[PDB]
This record gives sequence, C-alpha cells and structure tokens, in this order.
Amino acid sequence: GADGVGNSSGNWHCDSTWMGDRVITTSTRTWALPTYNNHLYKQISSQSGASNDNHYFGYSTPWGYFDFNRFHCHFSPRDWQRLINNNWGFRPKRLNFKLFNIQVKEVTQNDGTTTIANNLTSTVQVFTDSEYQLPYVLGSAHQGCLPPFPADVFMVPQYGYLTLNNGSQAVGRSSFYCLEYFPSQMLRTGNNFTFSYTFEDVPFHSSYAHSQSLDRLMNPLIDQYLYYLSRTNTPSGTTTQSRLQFSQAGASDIRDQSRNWLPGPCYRQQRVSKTSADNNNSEYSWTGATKYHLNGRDSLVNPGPAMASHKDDEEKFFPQSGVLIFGKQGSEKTNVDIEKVMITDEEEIRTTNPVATEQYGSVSTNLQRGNRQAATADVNTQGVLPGMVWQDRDVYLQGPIWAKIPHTDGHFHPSPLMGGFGLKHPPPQILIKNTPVPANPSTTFSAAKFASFITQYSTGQVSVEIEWELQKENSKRWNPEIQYTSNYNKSVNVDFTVDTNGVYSEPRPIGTRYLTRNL
Amino acid sequence: GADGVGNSSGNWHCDSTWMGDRVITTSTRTWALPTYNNHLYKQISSQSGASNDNHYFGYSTPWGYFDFNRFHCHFSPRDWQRLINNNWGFRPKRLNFKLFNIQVKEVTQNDGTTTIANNLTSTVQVFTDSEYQLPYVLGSAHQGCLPPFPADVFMVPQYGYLTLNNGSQAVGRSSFYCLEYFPSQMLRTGNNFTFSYTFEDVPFHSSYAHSQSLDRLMNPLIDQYLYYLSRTNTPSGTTTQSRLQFSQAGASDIRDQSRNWLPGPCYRQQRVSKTSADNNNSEYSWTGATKYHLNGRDSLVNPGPAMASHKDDEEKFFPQSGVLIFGKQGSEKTNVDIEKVMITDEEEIRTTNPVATEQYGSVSTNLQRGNRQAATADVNTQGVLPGMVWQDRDVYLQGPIWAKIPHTDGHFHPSPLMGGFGLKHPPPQILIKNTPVPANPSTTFSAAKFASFITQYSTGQVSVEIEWELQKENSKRWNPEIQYTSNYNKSVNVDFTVDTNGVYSEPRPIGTRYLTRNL
Amino acid sequence: WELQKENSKRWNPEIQYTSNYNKSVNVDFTVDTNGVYSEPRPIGTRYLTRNL
Repeated sequence: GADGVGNSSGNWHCDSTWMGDRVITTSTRTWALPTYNNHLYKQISSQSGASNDNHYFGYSTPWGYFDFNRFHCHFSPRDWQRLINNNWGFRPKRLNFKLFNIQVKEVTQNDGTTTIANNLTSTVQVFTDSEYQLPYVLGSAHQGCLPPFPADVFMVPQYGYLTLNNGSQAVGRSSFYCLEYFPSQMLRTGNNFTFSYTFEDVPFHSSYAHSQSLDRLMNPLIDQYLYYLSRTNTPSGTTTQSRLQFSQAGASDIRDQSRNWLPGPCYRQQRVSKTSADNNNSEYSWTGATKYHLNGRDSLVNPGPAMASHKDDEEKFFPQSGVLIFGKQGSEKTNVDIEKVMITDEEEIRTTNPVATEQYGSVSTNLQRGNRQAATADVNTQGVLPGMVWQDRDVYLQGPIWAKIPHTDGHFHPSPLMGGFGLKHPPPQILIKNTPVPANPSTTFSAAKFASFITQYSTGQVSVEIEWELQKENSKRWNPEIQYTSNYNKSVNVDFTVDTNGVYSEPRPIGTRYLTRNL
Repeated sequence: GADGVGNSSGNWHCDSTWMGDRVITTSTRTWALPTYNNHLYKQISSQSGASNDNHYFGYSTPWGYFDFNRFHCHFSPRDWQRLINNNWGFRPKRLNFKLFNIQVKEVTQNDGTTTIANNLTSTVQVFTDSEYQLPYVLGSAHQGCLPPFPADVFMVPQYGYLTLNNGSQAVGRSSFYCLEYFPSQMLRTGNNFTFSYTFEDVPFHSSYAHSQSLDRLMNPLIDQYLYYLSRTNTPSGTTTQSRLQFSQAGASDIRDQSRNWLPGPCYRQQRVSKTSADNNNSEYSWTGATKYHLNGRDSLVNPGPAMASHKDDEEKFFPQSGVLIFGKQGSEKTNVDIEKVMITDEEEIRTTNPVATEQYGSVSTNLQRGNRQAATADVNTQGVLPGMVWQDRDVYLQGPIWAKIPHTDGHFHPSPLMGGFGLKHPPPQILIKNTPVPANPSTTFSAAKFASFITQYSTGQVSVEIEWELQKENSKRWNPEIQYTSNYNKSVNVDFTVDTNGVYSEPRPIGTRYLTRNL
Repeated sequence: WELQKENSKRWNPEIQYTSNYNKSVNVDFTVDTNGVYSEPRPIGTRYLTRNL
C-alpha cells in the first residue's frame, strides 16, 4: 500500500475479542526512532580491567528493532483476568504485524533554538529476517518493549550483539554481520509495512495449580499390600539385638508408603529473608551465590530451574537468585532497596517441585556392617531421573512471552527458564533504520566517506495482533476456586491506573496460576 | 550373477560424485581371508589371575567379517575437505555392498618350499544377518577396517563375542551362537554377493561451530528489566549493617544477567599436560582416573560425555581419558610415547559445553542465618536438567561412522559417545568363511570328527557405496570463515601421501567443525 | 556470474583461504572501534590446483 502525502496509511487498532475458543489481542503504539552511532557500526568490548567474568566483545549497529515479547503489551489487566481466572491453558497461534503513518522529521539546531520540520522525501528502511540469520536478541528480557499502557510513546532500542572473545580480544571465529547487507523495504511517508507469522505447534502453558501433591496421592483408608522395613532391631531387655521387621504402610505412617513418582530436579539456592534482621551480615551476594562455569568464567544462574520458593508458612524467605524480581514504577537501575522491587513467589509449585532453598533428599553414604553404623549424605543437586515430574515456571503478567531454543545437537525439555514458550522458530526480528541523508558535499571530489549528515528522526505507529488459543476448565470441584480479585477497600489510587500526575503503574506481579486441577 | 571361471564377476568402482544435494562415495579394496581356529569354535576367557575388572567369557569363531565403519574408508582427504568446508551437516541415506572376483587358493607346505595353487571347485560362504540376531561387534572401534588408501590389501578380521560371566566362569544365561546355523550364500569362483541397505532417518551431524556462547547471548547496549541482588550489606561507617539491595543487570556486570539456558552436563575428568614437567610424579593412570561401576567391576570411561577439552589458551592441557587419541602411522600397541599419538581437541564446543577438567558450577551448601556465614560447594558431576543444551562429540576423519543403540526399555539422547550416528538398526554384519575341505579320509570308517583339512585361503574384491545427504550453509556473515588448509610451506613429504618407501600416513586428525553458525 | 566447477581427482587436501584462528584485537574485514572498515590484505583468486 502506497498512499499520498495526505492520505492516512493505516487505522488505529487496539482491541481484544473473545470467541471463546480463541482470544485475539491487538495493540497499537506510537514509536520514535533516532539515529544511533552516527549512522555507523562500531565494535564494543569490556572496559579495561573488568573482571574475567565480565569480558565481552561485540558490535553496536545503527539499526533499531521492535520487541513486543512482554505479555502486558498484548493484555490489559482486565483482559489478563478473564484468561487467568477462566482457563487452564493458553498458547499463541498466529500473529500479524503492521507499520503505518510513518513520518520523518529533520531537526536544525542553531543557537539555542531548534526547529523541527517535515522532511517529505526522506525514507525509512525496515526488514524482518525470518530466516534467523542474525544473532537473536529477543528473549533476553531487555527493556524497550512496547509500553504497558497504550497512551505511552516509546523510543525504539538500538540493536547490538556479542560474539566469541578471549579477554576483550576477538577470536577468529567471531562473526561480523552487516545489516545493510539484507533486502529491506524502504518506506517513505505514505508507505506501510506488514507481515504475518504463524507459531509452530507448542504445548499449552499450564495456568492451573494442583490440588494434590506427589507425596500424598493415595487412598488413606486402605492399606498397601507392599511391606517396608518398619524397624531394624528388637530388644532382649538387657540389650537390643539386631532383628529386622516389616510392615504394610497405611494411614498411620504415610511417609513409608511406596510411591510411584519422584519430584522434579533441583539445583540448590541460598535462602535470604525479606526482614533485614534475619540475614547474615557479610557480602555473600557473589561468593555465596549459586553459579555455573563455562570456559573459565562463572555466571550467576539467576532464573534457575523451576522450584518452589519456600515451604509452608515461610513466606518471609525467598531464594537468593531463584526468583524473578520486577521493579516498581520509577525504580532506579542500581542498588535499590527491597521496598522498591516486586519479588515474585512460586509457592504454587510446592506439590510437584522441591523447595529451591533445601536439598532434594538424603542418600546412603556407606555400606553398613555389624561393626560400623550406617551413614547418609545430603543431595544438594539432582539431575533428571526416570519417573520424575515437574512444573514449569510461571509466566506472570510482565514476564516474557517466548524464547528461541538454541540450534544445537541436543536439548532437554526446551521450555525456557524465565518462563514462556520455547520456540524453535520464534517471531522474527523487525529491524528499522533512518536512511542517511548527506549534507552539502564539497564541490571538489573527495574519495573519503561522508562525516556530515542531516540530523533527523522518524516516528509512526506500530500494530501487533496475536491470536491465542485457550484450554477451557472442566472440573467437578464442589467448593469455590481462588480468583484474582482487586481489593474492595478504599484507596487513594486505583491499582493498575494512572495517578494524579499521569504515571501508569503496576502494583504487583500477576502470575497465571489460580484455577486448580487435581494431580 | 554366476559367470564362468574366466569371466570377471565385477568391475572396480572407486569414485566420488557430488550432485550438490547428495554425495555418493564408492570404494573398492582387495581382501584376503585365512582360516581361523582350524575351522572350529572355541571358548575364550580371562587368563588365570587377571584382575576382577578384566574377567571375560566368550567364544571365538572361524568366521571373519567386514567393517567399513571408519570414515576415511569412504572419503579421501580431499573429498573430506569439500564436505567439511562447505557444509553445515550430513547424514547417510542408503548404501550398497557388492563382493566379486573371489578366488580360493590351496597352499601346500613341503620342506621349505610352499606352492600356492588355484583350487577351482572350493567355495566361500557369506551371509548378512540383517535381523540383528548376533552380538553386534561393530562400533567398538576395533581394527581391521578397510584401509584408508585404496592400494592397500587388508586381512579380514576374526569374529568373536563375549557373554555373561562370573569371574571367568559362565552363567546359565550366557548364550552360544553357531554361525553355521544361519542361511548363507555359498560362492564359488565366478559368483558374486550383493545387498543394499537404507539408513533409518537420523539427525544430521553438526559440522558447524557456534559464533556465540550461552553466557553471552544478549544485547550489550540495553539493560534488562529484571533485578538481582547487587549487594547484601551497607556500611554504617562504624560497622557494616546487613541491608540487601538490588540492581538491573547491564553491560557493566554481564555475569549477573538473567539467562534463559544452561550448559550441558558434565562428568568431571582429571587434567594432564602435554609438557612432561607439569604433570605430577605418581601412578594415577588408574587410581586417579574417572570410572563407572557395574556388577562390582570398575570400568574407565574413556570417551566420556562430550565436553570442551580446555578453556582459553590452555591448549597444553587435555583431559585424562576425555579425548579420542589416534596413533601416528607405525605406532606400537603398548606404552608408546606422547610424540607418537595424535590427541584430538574438542575446544570448538567451549560455547555450549563445560570444560571437561573443571566443575559445572557451585551450589549453596547450607541455610544462612545472622549467626552463621553462607557456604557453597562445588558440583563435579551434573545430570541433565530442564533447559540444558549441548553439542555432540565430533566425528573427525578416522573416527567411527555409526553405532548400534542397545535394545533396552529406555535410553536418553541416543547419539553415541565416540561420535557418529546412533542407529537403532545399523548396517548389518557381513560374515565370511572358507568352507572346510577334508583331506584324504581313512579307508575304514570312523565316527570321529575330521582333524585334517586342506590348508587354503581366499581373496577377492569388496565394494562399498554409501549415499550421503548434505545440509548446505546459508549465512549472512560478512567476514571470511575458517577453512581447512594444507600448509603452503615446503616440506620433505606431502601430507596425506605415501613416502619414499610407499607407506601412506595421516599427519593429523581432521575434525568436521569449521563453518560457523550463530547460536 | 557464471561459475566453472572444480572436478579433480587429487587425493590430498587443497590450499584454501582461511582467516587465522588466533585471537586479535580487531577482526579482519571488519569495522574497528571507530567505525572504520578496513581490508587487511589483498585476496587473489588462485588457490585450487589444476594439473597443467
């Protein structure tokens, strides 16, 4: 579609429709794109004496990009509530992406006055890779996503990537990608950009919590037919001789009953308390953290495998890194106090998954004999064993929607750690750039490259439409469920609403597990 | 096909054709088959006081067999270079096997003179099992494969297998297979043998190395929206009180960024250096080695799970058992010095896999509290967890092509450890035998079995044709790749070439990972 | 462009054009920290070998 200068290239669509099998969410925002790096690529690398773990080597590019990968882009807090309360599962099906009403502005800064004028003949160039030939940045939980609240205007983030490094020095295998080298549609004012995308078949996300736990999956009324060792020694009344005896497990001792399944795997965490008095006084943020080790550099495992955050009535404590932590509106980047952050809580997974701060179990250390006593050891890390079941981490409201499974010889249970849908072919990246306009070349010829350009930026609207598939809840539970409810009491401000200054805010993380299924 | 005595039963085919989707490699060799065990089965068992780990019980058979299972049989060093440099992946599709120009020779040793004469009426009998009813020997990396260089004549190896044992004594479940008990084609001079085979669908081998690592998969320019604990305590200036604080992770600290994936699993190795001065002076070849334990007998895990051999600039060090080690041409069986062996190096896997000689990471040992300091422990062995990705070991040039997945209730990620293609139904075994010819029975009848036979051997040509499927490399990388190049400098001998004596040699292992894909 | 493919029976490997494997401050044929693209060496087109 190519219109004139005065025709509008596309309408505003921000909507949600519910067909009861499907929900189709649409959102439209206004974006503003500057020129990054003065129209030129650069390499960037870890600064000077940065620690061995912090070294990196990569390139920054003039290009920007769009990321809708956060849920709250697509769902309003009320739309999120219909889904969360009424449904067992959901997955995306197909999406559509449309750019329109582009306009490019040249700015002239003279003295203190800056005049911003339309540049009608300038262009903006956009491409979507869709063959996945670029480093895929999305899914790293970077900022720059479409704003939660539709009236916001957002700046388009700059695109950059990292490659192999030794220290800050590059390695011969490190790749350099020139984004100018791909076919891209060039858009002048009165052109629009579109593409549609179809998600590959993916398991539903589970929005339900279990009403039973692995430990307690059996009829309390009836005894098992399987014996266990109830006791190992019997008294002679002067001394206790060694005689081993057996019992059928039943309501009296539940812990001894033969069970047919095992909890999910654990990689242990350190426990810290929200009350500042209970925590130790030392710097253990790093030396005490749980880490993994590649190529001689440690990396904190922030998300971790999916685990319950705390046991019964422990709500005070939370794992050191083991949870997602969101900031409240207007929170600074660094060294911000506990009251500012919003800490998510996974306790709905207690049933099938171990508590992140405690060990999987205990294991016999040695072979007993008449002269030596039996001994056991604690298993702080457990890989997958046959017959283990587990729940995936919850997606919440502002968490990421998807991630790209790396392309590798093998991978186990592709579901991402931060939550969301593992996608082998995720939604492609959309990269956008202001085409350079030179400024007043010299009359004599010079073979050097231009250092002078017209200063300009562009703006327009972006529209994303995703189609979601729903899994309805059919259950015979007699008594009421738990629902997500906005509190009835009065308040100065309404939750999920602008304040007197016009600042939209999200009071708490909303995770998707309320409705209950039996295990 | 049955020809006369004077007709040739088949032509020599040694060729390589490239259709650009497919490459079809053909190779023809000359074989010589003796008579093993004097035409009779035997049982063999561990000798006398051999150590508990070394006990075995099995049978040796008169039969020989053919194994083409090494790559260099099919590929020439130049053919291997077109594949390695130009392609991301390859797998086999279908193969064909043909035997022809068989001739049987009787030898008569009298005094010192030995005359070798054609025996025209003698036969050779050959069968391929194809129902997998025999112990499958192939894939154990035994010698006796077709020679690398087509002008070589090779002896056909003897066939034998092992079964259950207790000590050197057999167990009632141990099976005895009589190879005379299967249908087999009997080939006289002027007969040929053929069969064709179709590989079951198998994942491509990955001939590419990654241009990114799991640690560094995110945009360095943009901060995350997810907090972590930056610090745990704040000074009052007389003392440091305990106050826990948060930060958004960014270019400044990369190690703290929330990451969505984990490195592959590790089973730790001991590190040894190629420089003889750095290694400890003690016998730790065994007591220090990493092992697994079945039925009361330890076994060295030589291949190990796929792991990077060393970190950055460690090229000196290599894992104790953790690598494949090939001998240079003309290397003795036992106690051979470091200069004779060719040690392979896996460092191209550093990105997704842990270094074999160092631990997966660290894990919190205990629950901290105001009065006790937090502590951590090292995890030297890590099973698979959800969200782990890894690369399989590289196949090289002279490594094995495939292996047979054992038939069992369950198996995880069937890809073999030595490298190559796990095949549930691999190429069947081809077994070959010289039919016994008695010598001058007595005129009177005797019910005893013959101890006297004509001494003879057979020879002919064998031809193997495999069809391979290729995965082409489509990538937008701007700068040049790394290629496999024969050095330009002058030398006395050319690499991969016969010397002045006629001895073919392979100077170095050639592994298949050069071209680079982004992770 | 029209290409003439290489069909040859040479047994041993060829010579190829390879970017060196060793580490470096800058990557060859790549922008530097200032954004200046550069070509380190001339690349001539004769590598593969035909017999005369």
